[PDB]
Amino acid sequence: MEINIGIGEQDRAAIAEGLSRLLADTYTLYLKTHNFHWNVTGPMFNTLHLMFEGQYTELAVAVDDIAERIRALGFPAPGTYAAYARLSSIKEEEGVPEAEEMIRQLVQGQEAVVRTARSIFPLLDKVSDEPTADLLTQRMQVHEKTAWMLRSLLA
Amino acid sequence: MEINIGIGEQDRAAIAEGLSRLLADTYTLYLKTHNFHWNVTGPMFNTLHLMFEGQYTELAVAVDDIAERIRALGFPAPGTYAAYARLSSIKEEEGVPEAEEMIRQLVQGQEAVVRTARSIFPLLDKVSDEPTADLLTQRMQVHEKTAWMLRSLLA
Amino acid sequence: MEINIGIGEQDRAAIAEGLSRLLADTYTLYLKTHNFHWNVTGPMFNTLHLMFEGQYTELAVAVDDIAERIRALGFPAPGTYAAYARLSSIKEEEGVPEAEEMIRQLVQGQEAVVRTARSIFPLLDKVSDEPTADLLTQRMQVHEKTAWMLRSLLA
Amino acid sequence: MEINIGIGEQDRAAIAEGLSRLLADTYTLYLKTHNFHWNVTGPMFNTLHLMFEGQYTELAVAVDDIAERIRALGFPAPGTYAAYARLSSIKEEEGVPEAEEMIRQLVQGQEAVVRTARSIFPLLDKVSDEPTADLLTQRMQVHEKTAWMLRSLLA
Amino acid sequence: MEINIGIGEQDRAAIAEGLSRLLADTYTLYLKTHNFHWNVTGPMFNTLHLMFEGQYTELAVAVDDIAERIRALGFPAPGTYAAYARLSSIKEEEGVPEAEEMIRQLVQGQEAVVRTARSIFPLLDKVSDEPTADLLTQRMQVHEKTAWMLRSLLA
Amino acid sequence: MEINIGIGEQDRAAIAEGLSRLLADTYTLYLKTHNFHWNVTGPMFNTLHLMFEGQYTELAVAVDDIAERIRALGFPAPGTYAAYARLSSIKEEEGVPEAEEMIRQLVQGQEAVVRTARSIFPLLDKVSDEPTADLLTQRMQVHEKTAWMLRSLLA
Amino acid sequence: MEINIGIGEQDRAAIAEGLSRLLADTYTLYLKTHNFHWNVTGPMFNTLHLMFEGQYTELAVAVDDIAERIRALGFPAPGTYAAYARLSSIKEEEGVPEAEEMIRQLVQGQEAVVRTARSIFPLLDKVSDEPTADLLTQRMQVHEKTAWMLRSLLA
Amino acid sequence: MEINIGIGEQDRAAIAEGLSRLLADTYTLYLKTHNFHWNVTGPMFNTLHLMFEGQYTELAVAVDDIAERIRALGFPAPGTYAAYARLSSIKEEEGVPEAEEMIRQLVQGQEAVVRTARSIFPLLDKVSDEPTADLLTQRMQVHEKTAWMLRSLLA
Amino acid sequence: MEINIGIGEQDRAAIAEGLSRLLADTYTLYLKTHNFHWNVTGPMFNTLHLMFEGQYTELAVAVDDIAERIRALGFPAPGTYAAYARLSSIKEEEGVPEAEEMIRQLVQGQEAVVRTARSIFPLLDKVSDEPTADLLTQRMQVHEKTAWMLRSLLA
Amino acid sequence: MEINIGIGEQDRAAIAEGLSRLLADTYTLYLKTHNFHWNVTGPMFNTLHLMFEGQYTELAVAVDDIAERIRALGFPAPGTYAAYARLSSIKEEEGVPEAEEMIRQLVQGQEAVVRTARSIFPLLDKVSDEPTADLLTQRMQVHEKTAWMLRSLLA
Amino acid sequence: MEINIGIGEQDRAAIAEGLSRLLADTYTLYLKTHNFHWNVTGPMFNTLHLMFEGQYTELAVAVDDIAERIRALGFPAPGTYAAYARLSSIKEEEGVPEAEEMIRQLVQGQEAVVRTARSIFPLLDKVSDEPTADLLTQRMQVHEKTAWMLRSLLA
Amino acid sequence: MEINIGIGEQDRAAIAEGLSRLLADTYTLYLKTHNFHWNVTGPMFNTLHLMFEGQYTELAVAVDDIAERIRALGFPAPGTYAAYARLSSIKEEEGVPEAEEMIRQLVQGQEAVVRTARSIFPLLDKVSDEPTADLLTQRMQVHEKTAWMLRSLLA
Repeated sequence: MEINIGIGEQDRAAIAEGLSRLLADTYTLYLKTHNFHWNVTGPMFNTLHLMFEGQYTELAVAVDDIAERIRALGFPAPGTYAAYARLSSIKEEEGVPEAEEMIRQLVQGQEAVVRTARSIFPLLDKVSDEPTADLLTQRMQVHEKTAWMLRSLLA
Repeated sequence: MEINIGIGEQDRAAIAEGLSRLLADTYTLYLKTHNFHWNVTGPMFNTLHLMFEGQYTELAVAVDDIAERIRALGFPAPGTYAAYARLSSIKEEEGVPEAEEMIRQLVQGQEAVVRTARSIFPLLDKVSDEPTADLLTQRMQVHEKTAWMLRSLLA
Repeated sequence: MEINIGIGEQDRAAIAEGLSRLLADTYTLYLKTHNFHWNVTGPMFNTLHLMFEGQYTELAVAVDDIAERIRALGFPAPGTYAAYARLSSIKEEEGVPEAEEMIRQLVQGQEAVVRTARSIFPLLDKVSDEPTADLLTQRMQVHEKTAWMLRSLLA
Repeated sequence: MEINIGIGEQDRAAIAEGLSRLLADTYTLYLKTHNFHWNVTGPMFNTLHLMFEGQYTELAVAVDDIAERIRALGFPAPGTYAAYARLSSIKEEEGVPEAEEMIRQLVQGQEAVVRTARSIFPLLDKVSDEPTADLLTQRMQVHEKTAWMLRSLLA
Repeated sequence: MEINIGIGEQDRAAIAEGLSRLLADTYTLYLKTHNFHWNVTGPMFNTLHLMFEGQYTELAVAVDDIAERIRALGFPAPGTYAAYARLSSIKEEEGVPEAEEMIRQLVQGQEAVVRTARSIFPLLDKVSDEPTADLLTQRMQVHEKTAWMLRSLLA
Repeated sequence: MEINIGIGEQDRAAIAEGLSRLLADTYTLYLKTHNFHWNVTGPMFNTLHLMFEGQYTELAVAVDDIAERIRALGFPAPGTYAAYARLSSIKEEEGVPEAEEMIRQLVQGQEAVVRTARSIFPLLDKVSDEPTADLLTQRMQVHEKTAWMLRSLLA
Repeated sequence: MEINIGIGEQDRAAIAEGLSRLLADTYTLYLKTHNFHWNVTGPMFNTLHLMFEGQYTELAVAVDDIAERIRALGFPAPGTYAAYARLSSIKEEEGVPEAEEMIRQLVQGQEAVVRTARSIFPLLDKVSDEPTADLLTQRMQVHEKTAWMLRSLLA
Repeated sequence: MEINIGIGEQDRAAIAEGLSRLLADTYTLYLKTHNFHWNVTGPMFNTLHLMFEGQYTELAVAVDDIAERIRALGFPAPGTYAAYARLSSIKEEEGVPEAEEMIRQLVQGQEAVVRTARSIFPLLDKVSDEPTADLLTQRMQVHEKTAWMLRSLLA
Repeated sequence: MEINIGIGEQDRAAIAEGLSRLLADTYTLYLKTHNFHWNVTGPMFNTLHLMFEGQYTELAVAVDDIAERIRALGFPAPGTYAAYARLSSIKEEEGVPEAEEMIRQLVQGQEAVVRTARSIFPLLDKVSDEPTADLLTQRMQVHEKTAWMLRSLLA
Repeated sequence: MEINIGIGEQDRAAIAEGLSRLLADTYTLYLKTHNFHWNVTGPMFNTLHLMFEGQYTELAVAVDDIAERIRALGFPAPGTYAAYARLSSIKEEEGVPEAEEMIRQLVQGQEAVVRTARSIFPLLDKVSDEPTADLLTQRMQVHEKTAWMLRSLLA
Repeated sequence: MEINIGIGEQDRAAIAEGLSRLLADTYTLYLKTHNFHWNVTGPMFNTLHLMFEGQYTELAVAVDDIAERIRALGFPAPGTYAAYARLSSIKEEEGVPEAEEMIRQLVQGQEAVVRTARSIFPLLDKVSDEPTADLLTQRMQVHEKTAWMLRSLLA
Repeated sequence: MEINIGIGEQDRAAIAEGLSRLLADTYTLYLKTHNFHWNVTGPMFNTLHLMFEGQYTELAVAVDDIAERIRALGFPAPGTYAAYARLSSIKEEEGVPEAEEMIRQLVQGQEAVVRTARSIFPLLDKVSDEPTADLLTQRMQVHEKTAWMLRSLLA
């Protein structure tokens, strides 16, 4: 069946490309936070184990919201290590850093996701894709809130 | 008591007219989804019975949200067979189609509501009615997602 | 697959014809109660807004219960504006009446549906259909309770 | 301690005999549906595994209800293989049918239970035992609804 | 506002009279059960304390269901020590019986309400009050089940 | 087994006598409030029906708490229409008054229970019984709050 | 840590300034609604006590959402009587008005917050801060709906 | 599809054979427990009625666990009166024992299922089937706990 | 309607005057704790953010309990910035102090509320008001527990 | 940080010393009840196993409430076998008594805790500590209710 | 702090190496199950979307249980694309297979993970690590159940 | 009644002796953790107060599982300060250690319970008591997981 939601094929494919990067960054942050949750140590273990659990639990939902938006625009949602590594703008971390470096990286992750989100809006201004704009707007709100809480731990 | 929400009377009347149409399309789709939930048969009875239940349940909430916005703008919400049939752009189905054709009509229902939502946006760009704009955007998001799920059944 | 529930096909069609009138009446009362919920104003707004919401919530379920009984007898459940307008004995209200008149029209609604339920018990006395009789009895119980609560407001 | 619930020893013993058969048929249908739940296969596995789960879960509650009604009349509830075999009018399936055949057997089982229920009403239209009559009506309504949904799968 | 439910004044008044006696018996049983809940002692304290709690908590809900049927019929529901003492057929226990005598009196209290409900049916066999008939049926069901669990303890 | 809770037997019998009068007054208000819930009419039906429901639901818990203190003191809790009529200081309403009169009677009822509770403190100053004193205090708190809400309706 | 969320310091500070005024108006409406909840009397006590409870409960959540947006932007959230009095545009009520005047002031309060939200959009017109714009939009949605329900009581 | 879980076809069938005797004993215990729940009488009625309910409720879930493991092993789960009467080692009981006898038989029932579970372990010590060994362990745990509770009643 | 709860008008006005200061202190501590929740930073952000949330959430319930006690005494509850600034003994914090200093101030706030509560008991000793005494006792219990938890952080 | 709750240090130490003895008696009673829970046998096993579970579950919360008041008073709460053996006035049972003797010991233990609580009131009359007095009063209420329930079993 | 759990460091690092491959396999099957949930199409969309959702949601919890057993053994848990790509015996799928092939790959996945788990039992035999043994037994049980449900769709 | 569960008297008594040691260490760790919950102070008060609460809460369910295993084996469960002091290997702490020392001591406690569990495996692998073996395995999993979380704070 045809897709007649008021956005053309070329435009939907361009939007699904931007959301593919958003999905990649969000998944990479998800896995990193999940990593730090398991591996953080030190006097802040109890509070960071719990904080990081709240964050990756939220990001597991966020990846679903973004993948389902791509599917609604008529495109397959990427979902492999290789696809995400190619699309992610987020530097992975292969070691076990100190808790304060874990905080600092999670802050930069949040702001990396915000950067990818903002990069997509210019595309949307020419088109009218109002649902996608609102998904970006919600992801931005969540990540900027999480950044304040994470960096507060460092002031 | 006068209404001072930052939008004048003529303009609030025009937005309510547009949302009256949205309300009529959403109600007409609700009743058709409800109709197909009762009447669908075949090997996909169970899966479509359940699927259309989730959709008409969602749409019953949506008709309240659209009608409450009309009231917040200062106008009565339409609510009769005669008013919805006059205002609706959705084609009614008086018979009992095959399951696949039920699916196909409900895809075009989703897209018909999105088209009605898109037609109201020029009016909000000339004024500023940000709450109504967000309402339209949430409806488009729901309908576009439901359209992907429905037509995936037809691949 | 044939139907062997101890009621013949033309006898089940007769029961379904009456249930289709009960359904059309129940669904017209649903949408009118829903209408009045949105549209009532005045000093009784809070209490009536809430009272009508409880009623139309109950009636969205009753609509399903009646429709599924039609399907259990082996006939399609009607589900369109034209079908309900044809089969309904409840006259719609196309405008916005004062709250006391809304109350009055809904009392008479309740008593209308009780009449239609009662119009079916002759048929069931000839044809033994004890589940359908229980359904009619439950609808009468609810509509009579509701008429008491409604008319208590006018005493 | 004596029993004075308005129904004499002889009649309670009769109604109890009917319910003993209703119980045996409901329990036989219970185990058959449970069987088919575990054992069904093919591309409708997800649907039928779930549908038959809901039915056997309901039927577990039904056997309790029926057994307690027998205890209220003042007689023991049958509850052994030998007693259910002898009292049952539903034949069990000792092998593993194909999915469509499982459906057909379950439809027929619903109808067998409905038949056993009617067989009890005459015993009641002579006496006055309105609680037992309501129990049969409820069982009849559940099994006829289930019959519709099961047979809808074979259209 | 006139009451138009298909029963009409003097019939409704007779049924209300019947239901008033059922309410008085039910409230009288509710209080006696409450009383025995507080006051029972001996090695069966815990199980009877809890069992009579289940019963009076149920009866508290039943007095509401009965009262509201009197009101849907259009008559005031009785609610004083004098109205109930006049209308009730249960003998009140002003002292503190042994546990086995409490059980025995509660059994007879159940059969007292069934007996009062049976008294009322003939008058429905004339009028076609199906909701009231269904209320009487549910109360007979509960008291008959409760009689079995109570007298089981004496065996 | 003997009772050794720091209060002699005739002193516990005097406290229990005072609490029996409190139970009788609270039960009488329970049933009067319950009566008025069923029977109130007028434009305040919905709000008084609901307000009186909250009150009798709370009072049903109160009668259990008071009865159980009598039992903890080693004396039986009264629980018959005759004992409560002998013990209570509140008068029942045998008719159906207007809603404003219903409100006024319930105000005076709360204030009557407060007085009965006050009347027991001189005893408790002679006899140390801190749990009972806290029970009286809690009932005084509830009835004074409830008096405020009721009498606000009359301002 | 630096804050890199795609908005510069001086724009973040100007936006936090506007949100501080929104927070002040929202907290002042919170306390006013809370006050009226406690203090309202007359025949509408029950429905207005409840309605204002719903509003102040919602506003308590809203002040957290607004304050946390100011924090996410990197500035302190104001939280004292003096700071809110300085920034607020709502006129406080030091007495206890009649119920209808309470409703009227709460309508004007809703319209006051909406007005303050609007005054911030031209500054998000220069810098792109979509999360803040969606917050304002949600607050406008809530207050325009609440104004409808409040005004309706005065019709 | 090939079943490739590291157990050979003949070994799985011998495991399934063992599990099938377990299922038969559990199901026979389930129905005997259910039966005794319905039929026990005397002073211990409430405590045993409830005790056996918790037991049969647990057993209803165990039969599902056993059956699903047989299917995980690639074999049909048995599900008839005949297949269970043949595989079960549990003396069925066709009358109504005194409560002490009922408790005794249920104790032997527990130990019988334990004996059957132990009889499968030699087979398990020659084949790597750790999940099946875990299922036997959990069943042995439940039945030995239940044995203690039931025989404590006879101390 | 006249208030007859056993306390004269001027004696109630004096109790209400003391509870009005307790309310202003409790409310000022509410806003300060809320303020500190939003604005605290450093390595104890997560733990203090959460702890202060639990506190301001509790205090919001407390201000309702105190304000309802004033209404039960027959006087209006204060509820403005100017009333609370006038009646409060707790000074507000207009800046953003260090985490340690926030903790210290909240310890001192708890202790200030205990002194205001304590200050009211001499009036209650002259005027019997046991409910108010219980209210003050409960606030003292909570603030003393909270003070332990806060000052433990500084050991 | 200093403690200023209006009680001097040696006076708090005296209250804490009383509460430490209450804690030790509550904990000793907790473990004894827990032990009897596990070990009781005979025809009352089901009812006493459950009753004792209710009791030890309540006492576990009590030991927390008592310990936290000691901490609010500024002193360490005891918690070792040696500390409780020293401070406790309740003797432990090293064996396994007959059920009737378990009930007796638990009655005695309830009354033992009441006595320990009573004994702290002279101190509280000389130094004002209203929270602790309330705690003692609640403990006395709970243990007096429990002693009624327990000793009713021995009548 | 040193680790003294009865398992030397050499043996712990070897169990950790095994558990890391299990984690990498469990994670890869997690993301692949997640990927197919978003991307499956055709007439089995509803049933598979849901069935896969249930699978990856379970798998998300399994990766936590596994990573945390690694931590309890005292080693870091891998958590990056490179580490899982390196350790994973599960084969990536970079495109969009037909529904039947998705089912096929997921059966393979379940079996691969059972393979990795079985591979580790030698170490736990040599050692005694009963907690890790129980984790592998639980994963094998889950994945063998899932393979049954998946492959049943293809029968 | 005899005990026949596949293990002889002498063998079970030996298992009950080792589980008595396990119950004593587990109860001793429970009280010690509970003590440290009340008594810990310093900047980690909040996280340790909460972490120790989750642990003592878990252990309270453990001692029930161990005591009931002993009962199922046919032996009385030990339950006194002297019994546990005799059988326990945990060193009791009579002081109030600094927070870091409390953590260290609870680590050692976890490891101590593991030791007692391991010591039981040689027995029972001479018998075949798999329920007991699985009980030991569950406790080892919890204590080893908890030991990781505790020692992470000391890193």
